[PDB]
Amino acid sequence: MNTPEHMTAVVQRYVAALNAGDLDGIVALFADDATVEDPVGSEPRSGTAAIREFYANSLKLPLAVELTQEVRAVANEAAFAFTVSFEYQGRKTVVAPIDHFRFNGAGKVVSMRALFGEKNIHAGA
Amino acid sequence: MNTPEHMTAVVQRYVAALNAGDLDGIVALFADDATVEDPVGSEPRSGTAAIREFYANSLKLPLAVELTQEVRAVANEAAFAFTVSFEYQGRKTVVAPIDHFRFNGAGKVVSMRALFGEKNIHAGA
Repeated sequence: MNTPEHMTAVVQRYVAALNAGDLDGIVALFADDATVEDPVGSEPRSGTAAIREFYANSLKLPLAVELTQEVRAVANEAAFAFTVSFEYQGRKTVVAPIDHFRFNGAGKVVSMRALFGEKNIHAGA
Repeated sequence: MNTPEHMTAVVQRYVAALNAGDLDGIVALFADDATVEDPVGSEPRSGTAAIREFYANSLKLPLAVELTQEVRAVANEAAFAFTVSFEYQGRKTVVAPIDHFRFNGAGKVVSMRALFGEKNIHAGA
């Protein structure tokens, strides 16, 4: 029923790839017809095309994600929480959204939805 | 409407209702035909019968749930992380499951699901 090592490992490899800016790879990370939602209720994308479109418009910003908690892998599920370092307009900020990925088939992510709150961000300079 | 302020507040009320171990209350909190899906295993139950039945069989354990992180109120759904204090006759253990459920701004929860795991469990003396 999906392992935490494989799942979590995927999340890890994904994070790295993310910081690497590997869109193609990141895309290959999950299904090809999967649906990503970042942040939330902000028009979810579907298909390596969309997934890439978003992930791209996202990376568009020079940020650095890093784990500061852990991952919540369960029934073909993997809901982990990570931080996002980004600074703009002489204003630094660090978010801590939660990525919720659901694997299907056996270990293929076809659905990905994040969870970011207002108090999940910490501005500063 | 929909906000993290009201949503979170609701989450808080629920937790309290949880710790207090008030099925009648917790039940009166969310819908009456809602569906509970906690922790995991792909087996959600609908109705105050299955709901209460579970929440009861759960509370059956003298534990004390309490937040120790934050709440992620997004997508008309609150997704926070809390801990659960419980001892095993001489032993001690504390879990840190994630509560994620959807509802209408006001506490109109008709669907809820948690996400736990072994790593979420922290044994000890």
